[PDB]
Amino acid sequence: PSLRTQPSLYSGPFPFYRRPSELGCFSLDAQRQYHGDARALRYYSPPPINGPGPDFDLRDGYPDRYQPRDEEVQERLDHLLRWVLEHRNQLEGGPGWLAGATVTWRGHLTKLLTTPYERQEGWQLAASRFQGTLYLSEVETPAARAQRLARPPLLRELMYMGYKFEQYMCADKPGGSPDPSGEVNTNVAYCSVLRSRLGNHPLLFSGEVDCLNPQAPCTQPPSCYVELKTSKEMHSPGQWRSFYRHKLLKWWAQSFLPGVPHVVAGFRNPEGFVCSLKTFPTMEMFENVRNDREGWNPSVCMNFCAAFLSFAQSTVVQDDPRLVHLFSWEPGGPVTVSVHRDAPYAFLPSWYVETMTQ
RNA sequence: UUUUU
Ligand SMILES: O=c1ccn([C@@H]2O[C@H](COP(=O)(O)O)[C@@H](OP(=O)(O)O)[C@H]2O)c(=O)[nH]1
Ligand SMILES: [Mg+2]
Ligand SMILES: [Mg+2]
Repeated sequence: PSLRTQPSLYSGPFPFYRRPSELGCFSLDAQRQYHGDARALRYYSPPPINGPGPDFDLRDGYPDRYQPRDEEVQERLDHLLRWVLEHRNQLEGGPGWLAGATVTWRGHLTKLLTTPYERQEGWQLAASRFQGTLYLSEVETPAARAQRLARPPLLRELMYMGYKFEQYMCADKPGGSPDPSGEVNTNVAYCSVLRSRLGNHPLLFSGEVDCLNPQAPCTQPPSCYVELKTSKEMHSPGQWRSFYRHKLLKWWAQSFLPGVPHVVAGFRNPEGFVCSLKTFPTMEMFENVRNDREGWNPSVCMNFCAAFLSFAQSTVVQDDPRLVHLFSWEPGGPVTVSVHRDAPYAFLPSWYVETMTQ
């Protein structure tokens, strides 16, 4: 019992994907404490129209003004579960809607979408059915853990630079001004909780959002959100082509799901400065590879994801929060399944299970 | 968040 991942198997018509609706949000503060509000939301604030072009020093503050979240702490779905617990009787869709849904992080769905084309990094997804609801929580693979622990100094800095770029592009208040003199604390995060549906699979998922754009004529989330990104400066048509085929696929896969309409990219030079900005509308990303023999196709991404959801739902028959069906995948092969009980794979906490049961 | 496919 396995699931194949080749694009050729999923090249059919684009499947049904419900326009995402924001059900709520939550913020994690500097101490990684949960708050059921939008206190962590920042606002899009690009360089003044009449001022000089951007010249953001992404290395500024590294590492003295860097407070990185502890990656050894595996939160899994915990924060999202707290939101669900605090909103279980306020969910739309009618009675039993949650019972037929699949709950997970936007990032987990993004990895599913890119699976047909990914050739370097594999993954593992733990699944448990509890009160009908199917929960999907990613598991760091042994290899990914090793790669993380062996993270090169350069990669460590590049990760900081991505967060630093946000600091140069966001203000704490609408129409306010960015403040690059502060600390980059990655425990801080604003998450949107959304409702959608792929095929006949209702979805409830949360995703971290970079900022809200006040200037945007459309003020209703998620349409008012913006995704920020950094990438190396490119000069040759060849570099741009590679960017379209590989990087854009991941940018599209991340922003399409939550309904974030724009991705603003900061291109950094070898010295670590962002001296150029470009906006990539999510719904136009595919245009760059539509007639490309080596490009990606959104339909393949979504059809595979729908296929995996069907596969997971049919495989996880037993309603038991202590039972886990681990779905494993490595480039070059199909998605396989193994069954496990309790620690270490079980991920639904007793505080959630006991409350939902009572 | 980021390097690469
Ligand atoms: O990128 C891929 C590549 C392969 N597969 C699968 O790996 C299994 C063994 O084929 P092989 O690659 O020759 O080792 C086959 O499924 P099978 O066991 O025959 O149903 C391929 O379809 C897949 O799902 N994605
Ligand atoms: Mg983000
Ligand atoms: Mg971003």
